[PDB]
Amino acid sequence: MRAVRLVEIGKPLSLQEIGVPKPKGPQVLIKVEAAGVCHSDVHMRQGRFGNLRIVEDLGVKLPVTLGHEIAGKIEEVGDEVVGYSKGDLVAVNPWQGEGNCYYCRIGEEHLCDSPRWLGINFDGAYAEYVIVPHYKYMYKLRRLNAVEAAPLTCSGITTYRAVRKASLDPTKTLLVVGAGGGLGTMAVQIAKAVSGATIIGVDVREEAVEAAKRAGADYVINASMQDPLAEIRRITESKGVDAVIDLNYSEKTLSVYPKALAKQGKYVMVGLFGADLHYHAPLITLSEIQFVGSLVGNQSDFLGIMRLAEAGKVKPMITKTMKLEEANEAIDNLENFKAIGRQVLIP
Amino acid sequence: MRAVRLVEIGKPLSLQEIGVPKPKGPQVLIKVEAAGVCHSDVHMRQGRFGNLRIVEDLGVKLPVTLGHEIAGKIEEVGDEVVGYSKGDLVAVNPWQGEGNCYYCRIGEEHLCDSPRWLGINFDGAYAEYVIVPHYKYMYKLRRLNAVEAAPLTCSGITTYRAVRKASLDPTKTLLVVGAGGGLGTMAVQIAKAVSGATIIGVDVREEAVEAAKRAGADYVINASMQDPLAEIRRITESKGVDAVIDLNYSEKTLSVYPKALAKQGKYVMVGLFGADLHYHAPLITLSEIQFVGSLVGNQSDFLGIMRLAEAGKVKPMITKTMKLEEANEAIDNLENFKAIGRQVLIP
Amino acid sequence: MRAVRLVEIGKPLSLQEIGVPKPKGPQVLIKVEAAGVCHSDVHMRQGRFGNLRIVEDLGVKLPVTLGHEIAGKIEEVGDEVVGYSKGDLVAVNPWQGEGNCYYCRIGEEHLCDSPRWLGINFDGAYAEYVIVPHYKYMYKLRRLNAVEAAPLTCSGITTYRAVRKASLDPTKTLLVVGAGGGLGTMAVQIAKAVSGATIIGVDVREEAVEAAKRAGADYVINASMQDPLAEIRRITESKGVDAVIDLNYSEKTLSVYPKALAKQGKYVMVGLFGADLHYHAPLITLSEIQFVGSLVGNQSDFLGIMRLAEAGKVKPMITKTMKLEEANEAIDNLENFKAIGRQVLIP
Amino acid sequence: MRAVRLVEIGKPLSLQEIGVPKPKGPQVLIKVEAAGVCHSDVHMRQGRFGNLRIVEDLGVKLPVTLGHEIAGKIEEVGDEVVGYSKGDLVAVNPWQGEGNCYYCRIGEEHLCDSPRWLGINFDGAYAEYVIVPHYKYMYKLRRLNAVEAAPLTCSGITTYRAVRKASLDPTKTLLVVGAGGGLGTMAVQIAKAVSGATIIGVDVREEAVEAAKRAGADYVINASMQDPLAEIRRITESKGVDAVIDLNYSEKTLSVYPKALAKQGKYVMVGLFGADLHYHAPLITLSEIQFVGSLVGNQSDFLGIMRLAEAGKVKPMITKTMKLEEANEAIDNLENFKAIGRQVLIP
Ligand SMILES: [Zn+2]
Ligand SMILES: [Zn+2]
Ligand SMILES: [Zn+2]
Ligand SMILES: [Zn+2]
Ligand SMILES: [Zn+2]
Ligand SMILES: [Zn+2]
Ligand SMILES: [Zn+2]
Ligand SMILES: [Zn+2]
Repeated sequence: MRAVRLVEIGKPLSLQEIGVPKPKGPQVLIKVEAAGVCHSDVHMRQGRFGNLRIVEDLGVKLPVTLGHEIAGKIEEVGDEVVGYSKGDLVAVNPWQGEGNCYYCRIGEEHLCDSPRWLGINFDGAYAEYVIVPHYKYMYKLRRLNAVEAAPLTCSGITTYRAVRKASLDPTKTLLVVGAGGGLGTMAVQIAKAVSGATIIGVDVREEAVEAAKRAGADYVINASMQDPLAEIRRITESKGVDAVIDLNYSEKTLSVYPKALAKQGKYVMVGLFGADLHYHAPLITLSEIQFVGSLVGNQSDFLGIMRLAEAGKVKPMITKTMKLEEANEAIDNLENFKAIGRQVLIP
Repeated sequence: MRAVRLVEIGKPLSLQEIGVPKPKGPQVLIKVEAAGVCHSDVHMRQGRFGNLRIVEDLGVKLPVTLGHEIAGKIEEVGDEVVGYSKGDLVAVNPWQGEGNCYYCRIGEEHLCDSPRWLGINFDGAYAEYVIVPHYKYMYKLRRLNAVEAAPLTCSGITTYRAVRKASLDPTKTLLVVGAGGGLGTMAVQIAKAVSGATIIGVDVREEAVEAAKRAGADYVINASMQDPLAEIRRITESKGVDAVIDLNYSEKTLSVYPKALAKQGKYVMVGLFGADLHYHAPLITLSEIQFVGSLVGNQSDFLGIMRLAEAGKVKPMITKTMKLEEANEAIDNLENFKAIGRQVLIP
Repeated sequence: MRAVRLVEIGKPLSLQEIGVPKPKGPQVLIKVEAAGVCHSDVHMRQGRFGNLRIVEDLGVKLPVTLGHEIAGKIEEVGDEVVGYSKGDLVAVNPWQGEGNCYYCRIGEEHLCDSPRWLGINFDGAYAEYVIVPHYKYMYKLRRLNAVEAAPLTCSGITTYRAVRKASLDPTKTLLVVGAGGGLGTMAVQIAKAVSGATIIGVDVREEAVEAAKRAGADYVINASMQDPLAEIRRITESKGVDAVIDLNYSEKTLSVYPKALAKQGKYVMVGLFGADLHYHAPLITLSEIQFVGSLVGNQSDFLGIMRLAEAGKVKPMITKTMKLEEANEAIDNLENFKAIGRQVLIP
Repeated sequence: MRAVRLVEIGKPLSLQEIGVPKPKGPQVLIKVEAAGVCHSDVHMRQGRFGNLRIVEDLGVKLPVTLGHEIAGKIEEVGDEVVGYSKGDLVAVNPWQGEGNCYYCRIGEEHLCDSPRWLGINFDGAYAEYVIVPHYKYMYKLRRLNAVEAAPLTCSGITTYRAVRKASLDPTKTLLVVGAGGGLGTMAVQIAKAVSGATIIGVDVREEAVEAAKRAGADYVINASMQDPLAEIRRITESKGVDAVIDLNYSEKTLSVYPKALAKQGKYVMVGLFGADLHYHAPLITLSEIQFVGSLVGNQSDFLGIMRLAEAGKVKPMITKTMKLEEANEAIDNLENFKAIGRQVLIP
């Protein structure tokens, strides 16, 4: 099969012809129909995963096949696989744990001490076939097709968990920074579909602000025009928001929006963008605010988002299909910020 | 009656002879038997409450009578008071709310938009009598005497809530910074009495380290000798602690102990000590750690700690009784760090 | 003013001309614009409140003015009232606590040891004016008018809390029994607006089944035609529902629907309909199911539902306005089951 | 190896000489050093597991080797096993799931749709060796020896989870029925070690009542002498208990103790004893009480109890060691109620 792999750090990804794995035990072999590409892949091609080294820190034995956003048809199964048949359309949770550690025993597999992340330190979906270590990490698609589901295994589960960490309910108000972007609109849809909270979205361009409203935001704010903090104080009547979800934060967002927090407000940070949180401790203690990290998600999170998307209660991202061979080009577009919607490869 | 009050910011507290209030409605009049003094009172005499102004920010109309740590005998009751009689020994929750705001409706009275904090922006226990706005904020003492209960209305409820915000359970490990101090040993006792978690205490002097163990710490660390972080990694087998409770933190503690955090670990900050939290955002997101503020506590917290202390399940602080007239002297001792145990005035 | 009151148990309610109360302290005087009537009022006119005696058990000193569903204009305020002015349109939470007991201290006011329930053991809204003990129990209306808000202080807060006790999330499925009735459709709307869960509604007539779907049910079942349990097993693929909310249950519902429960499923019982729960203990233990009671709700619940209704995220019940003088007639209609929608009196 | 197995329902267990399994993949082979026997084994020898049929309902292919309480030395490992070596002393969690179903994905493995329960529908510890499907279900012993740990894999995890379902905290009071028995004292120790709640134990004989106090109960009640309900009302000052944990309940306990429940109280039912819960629905709704089932527990529960026992924070049951050959005799003793403490076989 064809495979686009990270052969040498720095250089561009290399197309190779390698053997097709034979699944044993609980393993499943998927014929890839959709392989999502996100900004994470820019870092990956560099050797890092958010200021790390898939090589030094995550023990990768180059080359590895990228592609952590996976959907496709079951091609073959090991003899321990139960509940799935050749031909089933499935999406795959790539954030897998080994089972024995603390995080795996308490149901936080994605935080496993020895992660098995498909597309990051295990061969991924940038190929005609990919091996799924255990069939339990799959979800049968009935409403969505591969292209629509694949991005959900990453952006879907990520914003789903962030909304959860926002501890929302009908009595609260949520601020989504960058609400007009791909991640942002996903967050808005998920918040509206599951919390009942009042949703405020803020973005910089007009199209974005428009998109956030379409996604279901109760209030939208163009930071280019009005003062975000002033508008939030107006809308919340000076209380502030009970939660902020800052998707792919920056030095900017982190220096601004924490000021919008209401007492007991939670500032949920997502993404690996290199920035530092500077903040006056006494402020944190007086207001009982909280800064909380969030990355990808667990089996429960995956189950939840897939259930929402298959229910139609949440809508597929704007995607742009491309060829397996255009992998580098797709990553370049993200590295240059010229990417249309979510780019998905079709082997 | 005699009252020691904050007449003029900066100057020392002034002894005055003023009228004894007559309780109406749900109000209760207490004859003060114990008036605790804590570092908070140092700031108070300065006009601030953790980088604030009881004058400008908290609307105080000087003079105010200090004393937010209150225990005593019921002297008289308004005609709406139910369930308490003249002569009852009670401790008092000073962190009162008005009832109508968000925080009051959700049971977080202490975070009320228009707080009624006895001893801070309402006359307190530095007097022979003090008025309690509503009888619901009291707890009848049966096992403890005034001197033993008074500190619990502040240090007791404060560490009780911090332990709660640490989200502990038997499968987790907790690090208490400054575990040998007054607050610190309180935290250790409360953690051991209610969480089942493994408790690690760290302090700087040997007596302190000894005190933390007596308080019930499973492990104690003298940071003066060994490397705290190395020892924690050993004890936790490299996982890190699931929670840190940093009582009266500093630039030091905040720059050191967050490194001991395990994934999903919570760093609970308490106290108003002027310092800033500097930390690399990507680290927060990868590890899903959380920085959480905590100040005083609510009716549930007060109820919980009082119930623990009256049960003997938690022990009274080391106290040092003094006279109402030695108020300034008592605050000076704290301002100079020469204070023995918790100083309590006895009008 | 005119007042329709319970003068003598058994007999019909009596119209009287009595004095208008003068609010003192935190009290508020409301000019009633909407006084809802629900089946609860049938029992009330009998002397009971769900197999009780407002007389013997709830200490009523007949006569009492009924009307626990209250909305109206502020006519006057005591001198302690803050944040509301003469003329404001408000809805009122009648399930008030005294403040001092366990339930009041932990934020469950409605379960207070010495309840102050307006319209049940305190004079209610069946009059031109009604006194609200404390202004904190109000919510300013901006979108809804009195008639639309009044029912929410009872059916709204009740189903809101039941949905909460159902512990729903996107990964779960909820069964609402009687989903076509007034309460039922309220439950469906609230579930859809705040949980993200898949919602299954079951009712007996076709109009009802239709109404449940309009309310937003994902699946509806006419028990008159198909087998409820078979259909649920189909829809849930044999798992069963994670929660059932049985509004105004009966011997029937209780003997049928608990069979639809999935493991760890919660059966939420609402209403005072006289029936007994019979069930095989071993079944409960093997499946870890739970039977949970729920009645009215607390300040947080009230806040949540009012916030949803004012947001439009939940819609007003079908109401039928009547005159204060038609009180008995309105209760008769419920006692005979000929009542149109929710009947609201307009003094 | 020797194995005592359920060859034919009804008849007594049969000693056989069968092959020793060879572990592959993540499997581990344990040399059994302790095989606990509990009342569950009485039902097992009958063909049922709490009104079921390991044959018809749980798909057993007789014969099966009993023994769901397992501790021992690692004899051999499959080539996928990580983190354990030949010779390690471990205890084993027998309540295993397959991974793919709802319950497995949300971290409730023990409620798996296709359970793998060692000693019940998979060969167990009544033998010289037993195969553990996956190494993640183990816990390395350092403080406890096999005999002390083995019972914890059942009675330990069971009461640990029940205490959890009791939702206790310092402000609450817990009633443990049968507090003097083996399970009962385990519950008391766990409650005291992890909740901070006031603990009331009730039992029938004096020795038992004495044992409950030793286990750490704050209050004990001999139902043979005093009226349980009267005493509870006294102790709780008429509030009632916030939770009851009824271990191996009966028609008796279920008809009595639910009356001790305080509002919002949880009645936690454990065990498969054949009885029905009869209770007046209106009572449940007015008081918001809850009836909750509980059986065994999950990986988190197992982790928690093992962590408590290895910490010494909870003490080993009173055990009585016997020989693998005395299996039937041991089950007979339980079937006749003449068993000393917890009987453990030593192959
Ligand atoms: Zn991605
Ligand atoms: Zn792991
Ligand atoms: Zn203090
Ligand atoms: Zn307030
Ligand atoms: Zn009503
Ligand atoms: Zn109360
Ligand atoms: Zn057992
Ligand atoms: Zn399963």
